[PDB]
Amino acid sequence: PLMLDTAPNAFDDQYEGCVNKMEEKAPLLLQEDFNMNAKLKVAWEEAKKRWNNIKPSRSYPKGFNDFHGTALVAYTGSIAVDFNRAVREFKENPGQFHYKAFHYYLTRALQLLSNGDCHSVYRGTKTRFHYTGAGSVRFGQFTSSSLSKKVAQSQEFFSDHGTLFIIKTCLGVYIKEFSFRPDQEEVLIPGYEVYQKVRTQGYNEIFLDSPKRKKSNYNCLYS
Repeated sequence: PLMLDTAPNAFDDQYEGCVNKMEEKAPLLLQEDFNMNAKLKVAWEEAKKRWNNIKPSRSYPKGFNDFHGTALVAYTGSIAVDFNRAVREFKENPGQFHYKAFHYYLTRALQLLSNGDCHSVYRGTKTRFHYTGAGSVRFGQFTSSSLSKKVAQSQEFFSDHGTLFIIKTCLGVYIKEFSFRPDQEEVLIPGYEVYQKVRTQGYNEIFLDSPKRKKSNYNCLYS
């Protein structure tokens, strides 16, 4: 099983105070990520084509650019697994993290698209999660979820071997208009949101409540 805690070793940059500097530097950072991350480069090039098609259908927040849209599209893609891993195991060895620009653009995309809105979402997994009694929980890595418990419990994401999270989030963003699969009613949650109330029920249900934004362990690391 996997441990559920405050994600002490996860890269959790919120970029407080360095948004302007990052938008200027992230483009070169992205080329660097690409030069050492073939899978990301491929996933990005494909996400860009899809973004080009998505963009014309709606207006986006002031400042939301193609990097933001492409990063969000790519995340609902297959690159999500390796990216989440890289972020989760960051502190383990930060020297080989090749999502410097990607992480920034995805984080900023969610910040630009976020409002006050809180949601009741569900997340199903096939891997069992054990709450290690830290006192609160953060996912650390970005994590997808669905407004529909049915979607979350589908054989696509869930199994008896796994866990069903019942989450109240207030930083999560509804990104239906970015997902490769539009029936998922996906809500994307940043890894730095904290759940002050944690309750395990039975062998595979975990209720995460009292969401709150709190400072991250890392800030503007690559700025």
